[PDB]
Amino acid sequence: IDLGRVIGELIDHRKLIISITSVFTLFAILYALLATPIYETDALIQIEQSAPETALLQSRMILGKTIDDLNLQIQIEQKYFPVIGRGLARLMGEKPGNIDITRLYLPDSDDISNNTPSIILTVKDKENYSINSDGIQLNGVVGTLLNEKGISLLVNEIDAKPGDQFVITQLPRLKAISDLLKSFSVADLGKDTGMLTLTLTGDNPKRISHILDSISQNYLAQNIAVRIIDNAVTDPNPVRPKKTIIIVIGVVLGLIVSVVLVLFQVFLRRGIESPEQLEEIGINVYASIPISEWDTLLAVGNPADLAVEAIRGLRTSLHFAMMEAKNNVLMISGASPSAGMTFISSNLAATIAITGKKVLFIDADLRKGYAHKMFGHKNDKGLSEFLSGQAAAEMIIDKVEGGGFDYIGRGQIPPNPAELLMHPRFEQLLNWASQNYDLIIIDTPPILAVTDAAIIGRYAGTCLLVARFEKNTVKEIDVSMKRFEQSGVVVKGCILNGVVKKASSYYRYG
Amino acid sequence: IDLGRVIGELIDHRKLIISITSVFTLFAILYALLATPIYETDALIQIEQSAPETALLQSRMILGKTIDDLNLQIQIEQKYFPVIGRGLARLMGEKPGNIDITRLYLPDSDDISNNTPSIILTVKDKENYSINSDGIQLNGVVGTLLNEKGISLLVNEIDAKPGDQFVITQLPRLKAISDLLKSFSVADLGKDTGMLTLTLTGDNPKRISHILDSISQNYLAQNIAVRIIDNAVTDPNPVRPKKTIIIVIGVVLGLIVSVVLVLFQVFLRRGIESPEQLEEIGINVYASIPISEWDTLLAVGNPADLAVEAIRGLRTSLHFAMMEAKNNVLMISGASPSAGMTFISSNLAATIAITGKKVLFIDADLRKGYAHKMFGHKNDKGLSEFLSGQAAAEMIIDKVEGGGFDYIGRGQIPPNPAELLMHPRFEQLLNWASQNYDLIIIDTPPILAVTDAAIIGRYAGTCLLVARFEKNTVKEIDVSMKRFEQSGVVVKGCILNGVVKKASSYYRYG
Amino acid sequence: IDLGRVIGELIDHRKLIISITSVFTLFAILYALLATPIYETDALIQIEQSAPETALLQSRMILGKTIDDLNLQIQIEQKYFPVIGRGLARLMGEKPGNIDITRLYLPDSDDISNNTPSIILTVKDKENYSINSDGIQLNGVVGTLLNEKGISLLVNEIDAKPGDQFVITQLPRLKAISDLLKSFSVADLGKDTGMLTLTLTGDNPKRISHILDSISQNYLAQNIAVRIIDNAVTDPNPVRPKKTIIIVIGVVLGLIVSVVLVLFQVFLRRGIESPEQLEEIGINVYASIPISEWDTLLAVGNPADLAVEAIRGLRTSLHFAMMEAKNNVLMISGASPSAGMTFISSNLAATIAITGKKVLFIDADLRKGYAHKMFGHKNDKGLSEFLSGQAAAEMIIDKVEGGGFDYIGRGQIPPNPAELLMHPRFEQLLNWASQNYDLIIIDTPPILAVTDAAIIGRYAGTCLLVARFEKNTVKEIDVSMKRFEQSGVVVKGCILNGVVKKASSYYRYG
Repeated sequence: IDLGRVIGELIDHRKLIISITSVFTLFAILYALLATPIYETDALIQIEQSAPETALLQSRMILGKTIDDLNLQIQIEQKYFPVIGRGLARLMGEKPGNIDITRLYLPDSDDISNNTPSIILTVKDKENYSINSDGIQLNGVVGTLLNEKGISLLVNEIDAKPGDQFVITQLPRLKAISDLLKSFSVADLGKDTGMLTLTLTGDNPKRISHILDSISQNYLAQNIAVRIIDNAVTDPNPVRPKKTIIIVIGVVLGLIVSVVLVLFQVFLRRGIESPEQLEEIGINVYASIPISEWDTLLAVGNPADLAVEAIRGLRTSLHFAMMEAKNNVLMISGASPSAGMTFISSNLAATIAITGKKVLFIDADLRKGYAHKMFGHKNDKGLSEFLSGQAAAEMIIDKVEGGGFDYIGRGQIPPNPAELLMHPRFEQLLNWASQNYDLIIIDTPPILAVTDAAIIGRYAGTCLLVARFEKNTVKEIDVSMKRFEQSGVVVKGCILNGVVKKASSYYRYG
Repeated sequence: IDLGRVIGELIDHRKLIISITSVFTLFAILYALLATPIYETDALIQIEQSAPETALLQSRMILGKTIDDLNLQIQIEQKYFPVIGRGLARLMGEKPGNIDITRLYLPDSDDISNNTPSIILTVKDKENYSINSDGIQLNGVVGTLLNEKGISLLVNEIDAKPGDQFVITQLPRLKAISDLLKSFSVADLGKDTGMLTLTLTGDNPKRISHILDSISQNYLAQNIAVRIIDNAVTDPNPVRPKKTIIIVIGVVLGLIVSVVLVLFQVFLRRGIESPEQLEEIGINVYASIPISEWDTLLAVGNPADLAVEAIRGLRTSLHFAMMEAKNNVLMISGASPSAGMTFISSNLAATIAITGKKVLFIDADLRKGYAHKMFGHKNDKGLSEFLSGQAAAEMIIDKVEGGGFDYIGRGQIPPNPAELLMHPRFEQLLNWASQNYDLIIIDTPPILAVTDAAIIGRYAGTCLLVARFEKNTVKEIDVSMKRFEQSGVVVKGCILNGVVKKASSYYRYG
Repeated sequence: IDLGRVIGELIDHRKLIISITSVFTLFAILYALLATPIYETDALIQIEQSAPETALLQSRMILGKTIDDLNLQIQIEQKYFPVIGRGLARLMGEKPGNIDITRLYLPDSDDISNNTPSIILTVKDKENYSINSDGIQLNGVVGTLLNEKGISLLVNEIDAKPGDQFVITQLPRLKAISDLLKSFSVADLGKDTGMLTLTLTGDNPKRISHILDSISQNYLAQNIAVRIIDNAVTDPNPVRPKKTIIIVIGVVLGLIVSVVLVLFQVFLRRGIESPEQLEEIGINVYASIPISEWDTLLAVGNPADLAVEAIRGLRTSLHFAMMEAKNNVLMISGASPSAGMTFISSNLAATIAITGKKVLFIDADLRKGYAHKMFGHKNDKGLSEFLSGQAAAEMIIDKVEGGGFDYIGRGQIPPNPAELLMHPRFEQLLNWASQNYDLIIIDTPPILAVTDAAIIGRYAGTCLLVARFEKNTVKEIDVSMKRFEQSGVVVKGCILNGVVKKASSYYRYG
């Protein structure tokens, strides 16, 4: 978790980190390029206090007069069915539509919820056009006033592009004041000077300057019953969205979520990470088999594979460690199903067979052993058919043609695995084989699941646990070795398995 | 209690956590959707100080005149018998009722407690109607004034919906002023400017604007004997309830009570939680039997059950641990009643019997032993009938047909259990059985209750305590082993029992 | 990492440090000498408050009048195709071009994006000239007004130098105000005094004084409908760029990036740095061979080389350490490929051969051994052809003519290296050679890659690891020695190799 570990794991996770940071920055870029620009216009008003005037300009007396003058309760919006149609239309350089209605009158439905009745205008050409309110499309012309079904609408100088849609809202006068007041702002910048820096912000730049001029002139005429130094002009540079600030916030947010998520995943996993985690508990790791990219045995399929090199390292370390053992029986038990126990056992048997010693591979996993499904098999007369007494030692032994070693499958699943393994025929078999073979690899179920491994390991000189690299935890290995000790079985050490090529010391040589 | 433990237990308790948080958020949602909306109207008053004026507007001179003008001491409320009828009626979109009374006069009961006499109006149609005060329903019509029994009520423009009920309260003028003053508010926003931002809040939006206009105009006319810039208009967005703030508070409160309650339950329980709690005290846990979902023996009913796999693990660990013991008698004692002692003893006997050794199961719980109620029994001539000398060793031994092992029940409850067990016939029985059987499992009462276990364990080579997973505490096990030591009995170890499948290492295999 | 280490490594890295600091300071110098100078002019205005006046001077009423007077919306720039052409032109002492246009009128394209239509003027002589807008070059003369294609341009007193290019921009009046306002500044310096210290900054010094005089006089005439104490004069010393501040910032930035980068590289490397790093772990370093600057053996090519002196030191230390060893076989294994293992083994063999003892050099790296590619070879009948049984001990031994020692190459690459080395012929060979030779140096692959070294080291009395100086890490050496221990091989110590002459204690003597 230290800085060195941090940088190593971040480079290991660099794909995820850059992916999520880049996707957030892409969202930031698309938003900052599609967010409608907001322009700001400013005016300067001169008086000879000004504390009241901040509150008279923003009063519904002054603003409401501007709505009554510019007809700001008639709202016009170019229709884009997507949420980003307007932005993309601007990006393509398309001129945005605009029309002028000097007199609009909806049927005054003005319901409690839909107090803002909405109609859609369909432009057909530069002169004639139609409106769809709820289906009845009334064709009209600029100039002449259409008065049908309570629709009194007079549009003039309609825009050029045909086929466009304009949503029209006759929103209430109070709303048309409140939104203006929200977009409007006053300040003093002298704290006693007559200087008032009126600011109004909106999307339509030519419209906001007109609105602010109207506000200033209405305030002037009202105060007559004050000097407008310079009328309102719009700054051509939009003030929102702030493109630079958005993007850097996108980057910082992407990196911060990346860091929190990578630390979350680091504190998520609990499996083994290195042989030294087991060796701290006092467990001799005899090999760290790296994960092989690759039905035949890997030891005879691709003998030059790194996993087979690690298994040969295991063969030599076992050959040293298994001398002085009471007999030549080696019991390999996986710390869990899906620990790679039969992989390791079968290939270790093959690599010891090519050496030239006689190897017997007993699959004493009577519960879900499948070595017969992987070596090519005579399924009749396996191990369970022998412990049940209905077979002899010779009809159960086979020959793996590839690996070059003898093999005893489980046979049929018995209903009483543990009760079968306790039968004295099993020690008979082992005593016979240990005379007629050089090494016997017995392959047993876990010990955290059943007790079979602890029955078999009574007659085995060497017992080894197999742990998958990041699947099994240290707790499982420790509990398994303690449970083996309770039953009088000494687990010599562990075979850590399926270690990633990032963490394996093995590399291709030759 | 660490963060890892915290998250693990919260996911374990996620059902309760999400249930209570969701129910609080549901209460918050129903409240925020049923709480009557409160609208706010604002007006702006201009003067040329204003410190006194904050206190003249809110004076009973100005307000009381508005009550006298708008008849605000006549209260009208649509009747909803539930506490949430009004909210649900609004939610269904129903128009809320309202009527107008320009002249109301109750009989002026005006008692000390009920100084606000209440009557209920029953609307029958758009023109005629009736009132029930205390039973006498007087039928009346809008327009004409009904004057009966001191009821002078003139209602006009009664609402549309028939059959509704309106509770009418002629609350006192002082109350009609005090509530208005509570809902009314003034400020200055310039600290010297003539700007007064009058605000009045209420549920009826069209009514509060009228009230605030009346207040402003009364203040104007009074000050004549000041300028109203813009009259009162109501903001259509209700200011209360604050729906968003309520919901987030509901979520935060649900989570905080969830955390405090889960920590409370964590600090509530004191039972055993893991074998390592016992192993810290120096107690050898020989098995952790997981809780079986499942009258016959589980070892013969469902031999593939996980609990029977754990008992076979116990069988092998005992077989190793019981060699070198002075005799083949195993004494199993529960740390408490309801520790699963007879479950474990019976199934361990069955699993050792299927192996092929001769097992005698003695139920030396002479107080409330019920193995005979569970194996199928000849209740005559049990253990107590033998210690009393009125039976021989042969008429007391039985055969469990399922388990395949011999069995000795307690027989009849004696009046002197401990005094019976001390009789030298019991050691005679054990010395005989230990010659004619391979394993003898004696099943004894607790030691924190009686002394029988410490009498029996004098003749037992191996003694084992059985602790239920979260029922028995570590204190009970420690006190039991110390009390066994005082009596010269060595408790070899413990059998932790009924461990939950969340905490058991056993899993199904095959 | 301590101050002594810091200074030592900085002097070691002084080339990089001074290189990067000098390149940043060179960039700073070129920028500070090419950044266009910015002059500042100041004026003093006297009034009898002045808080409003700070905001009237900077108002678009006053500034816009100055643009309308001096035609500041007509922008003129001498064209330099590089980004630094203007700076270099000034540095060469060239007079900068300038022309005067009293009336300019572009075709008023004024598009949404290109609202600032740009044209380029091509001066041909002191009187006549031409303009290229988008290709159509219209020839014109100073004085007379050319009016073609909507181009109304009247330039007069055009500059001297022919062939120059002037980019002309009729930028909008609002932009011509906003840039001026950005460059303009007012202050009071008395906080109540009428003193206003107007400051205007720009590149053209004669132009900014004229602009500030125009601003002051326009403000004066406006306030008539205030006293200009001293008109605007430009300080001849440019105020930007601040040459001294830039250079010192360049130096400080260069040194700070140098420090952070050298510390980054220090915390980057993880290889061995000294023999004491290995000796801390308990590893006997027997030699530290320094890196030799130099196909024949270095021990016979340049016997006076420092690396050969270090190998003779290794020869004596080995001679002492290898007495009492079980046999005269020395196994040298590199901790990694590219550790210099065959370099060290071959030269140690040569230096022991010149002494006069019989040396056999066995190249038991059957995977990628190349001693035969370096001694001159008969490639037939190597080691692998002997273990396969298809050669005898005599046809595999050779004579290195230079080194003076016998030699056994690997031969052909076998498909089963480890399986070959396990054949009992290898111990036959060693037992024979250890009788017919004084020292046998067996050269083996790594142990972190294959298991061959641990097979060979079973029959070797002394085993030595070879670590490259900064390539191999301490972790590799420790893991290699532990993996050798697992297989029953005792690694006597290490030979640290390729140590830099900065860190080697060896020096030329004689």
